[PDB]
Amino acid sequence: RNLRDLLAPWVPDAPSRALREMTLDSRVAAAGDLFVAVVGHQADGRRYIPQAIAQGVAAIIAEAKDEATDGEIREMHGVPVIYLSQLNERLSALAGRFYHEPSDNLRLVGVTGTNGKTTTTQLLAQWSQLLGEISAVMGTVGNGLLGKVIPGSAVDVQHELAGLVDQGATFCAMEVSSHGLVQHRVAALKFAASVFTNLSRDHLDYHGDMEHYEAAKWLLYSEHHCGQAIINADDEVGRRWLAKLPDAVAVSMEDHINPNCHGRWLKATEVNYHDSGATIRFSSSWGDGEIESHLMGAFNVSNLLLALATLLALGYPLADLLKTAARLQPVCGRMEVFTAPGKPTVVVDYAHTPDALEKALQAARLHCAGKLWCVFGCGGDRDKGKRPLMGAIAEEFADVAVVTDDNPRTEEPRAIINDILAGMLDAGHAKVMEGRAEAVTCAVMQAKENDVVLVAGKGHEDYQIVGNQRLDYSDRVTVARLLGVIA
Repeated sequence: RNLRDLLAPWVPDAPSRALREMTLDSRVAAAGDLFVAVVGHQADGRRYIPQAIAQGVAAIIAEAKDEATDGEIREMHGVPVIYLSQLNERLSALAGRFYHEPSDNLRLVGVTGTNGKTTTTQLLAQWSQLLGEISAVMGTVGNGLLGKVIPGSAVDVQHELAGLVDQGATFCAMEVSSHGLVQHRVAALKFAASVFTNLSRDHLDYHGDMEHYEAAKWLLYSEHHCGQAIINADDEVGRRWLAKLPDAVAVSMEDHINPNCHGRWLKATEVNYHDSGATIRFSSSWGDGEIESHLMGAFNVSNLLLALATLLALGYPLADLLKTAARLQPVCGRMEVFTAPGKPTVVVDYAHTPDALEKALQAARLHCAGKLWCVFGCGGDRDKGKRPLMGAIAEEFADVAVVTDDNPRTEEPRAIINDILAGMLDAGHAKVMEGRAEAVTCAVMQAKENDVVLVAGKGHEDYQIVGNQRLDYSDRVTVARLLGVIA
C-alpha cells in the first residue's frame, strides 16, 4: 500500500509513502497509517491533523472544503496532506482502492428494503455455499464467513469485505440500509446483484413527498454499480420500479408478474403451508419446480423466492438450487420450527413486541390445521405499555394464550402477567403458568398432533433474568427436549 498508487486515479503528483492502515479516527491513528480527515455531523477531522501527525501517521487525506483546492498537495512536519473535494462521497472508492477492490474479488450481493434483509442475506449465503461457494454475510447480526458471523463508515465496509476476501470468501450477502446508501457507505462497491425486499416507508402519503423520496432513491441507484436487479413485485414501489427496469427480475407470490413485458420473472403458483415448512410450487423464465422449504410463514416464502431468483439471475443452475433448497435453514430463533414424529409443531420466535407477535402468530396460523397456542411473557423493569397490547394480540390471533415469565428481572412476575391480562377482553380464558419452562411444557404436552405452539420472546437467547441472576435457560433446548429432538 502506497500513497502515490492509492491516489493515482485522482492525484497524479502524489508523493510515494508506504502506508499501513487507513483510519478516520485520530485516537487510534498509529505510526505509518493513513489518516483521513473528514467533515461530518458536528465534527471536523481536520482539527485533529496535528494529533495524527504527532502520533506518526505516514500521510493524511483531508476534506478540501473552505481550506484548499481539489488535489492540492501540502506538507506539514514532513507529512504529506492531500486535499480532496467531496471526500465523504469518494471515501468508498478511496478505501476500495486501498484494500485492493474486495468487491471485484468475490460475488457481492446487496439486499435492501424494510424487512427480510437478514433472512434473505442468510439464504443467499447458505444457498450459494451449498452450490460450492465459500460464503459470508455482512449485516445487523454481524460479519463473517457463514457460521462464524461476529457482531460503520465507508472505510469499515471496505476493510471488512477485504477481511472476508482474505479469509477465502468467494460470495458475500450484504444488508444495505437506506441510511448506509444515503451516506455513501457502499458507493464504490461492485454489486453482482441488488435485491429489493419491500418498503414499509410511512409518512409518504403526499404525492410530492413520494415523488421526492423516489427521485432521491433513483438518483442514488443510478450512481451505484447494482449489477442484476431483483425486485419484489408484491411491493407497490417494487412494481413501479420494475416498470422502468426492463432487465430487472420480477418476483411474486401474489400474482403480480406481468408476462407481456417478456422480462425475467419468478412466481410462486401455489404454496402449501404445512406442519414442518412450506411446499412451494413456482414457475420462472429459468424453468419450473417445487421447493421444500423448512422456513415458516408467507414472508419467508417471499424471502426464499428472492434469493432463488437472485441466484438464478447470477447463473447458478436451477437443478442444483432445487437439489439444495431443503437444506436452507431459518435464522436461529426466527420462526424456527421444531417437529418430531407425532407431536405438535413448535415454533420458537424472538417476537417481543405487539407487531412482531401479531406477525409471528399470523405466520404460524398458516401452518396450523388445529389450534394455535401462544406462550409468551414480557420483560420486567422496562416500558410497560406493550403489555396489554401483547395480551390483546395473543387473545385475538391465537386459540390458546399461555401467559408466563420472560426476564421478569426485579419486577414482581405476577404484576407483569396482570398488565398483560388487563389487555384482554376475556382474561379468564387465558392460561397463566409461571416458571417459563413449565408454561412451555404445558402447551407442548397438551397440544394435539395437528396443533402449532408459538413460543415467543426469546428466540436464540439462552438466559432467563430473575432478580439479578442470569439463569441458564433456552426455549430452543426446552422445546427440543420435550419433542425428543436436538436443538
